[PDB]
Amino acid sequence: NDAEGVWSPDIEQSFQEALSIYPGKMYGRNELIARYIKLRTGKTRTRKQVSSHIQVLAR
Repeated sequence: NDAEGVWSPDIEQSFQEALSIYPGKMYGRNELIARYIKLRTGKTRTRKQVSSHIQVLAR
């Protein structure tokens, strides 16, 4: 292969810009789940209760 040439300075600069633009994680997910529950049931559950519930169900 190469690595030095595969990731040349111009490519590496574009790569870092794309890494800062496109995240690895879905931001605002717990708020979206809390909103969906509210619209569907009419009941209020917070982003924090949603986050805590995801952790309990994953363990």
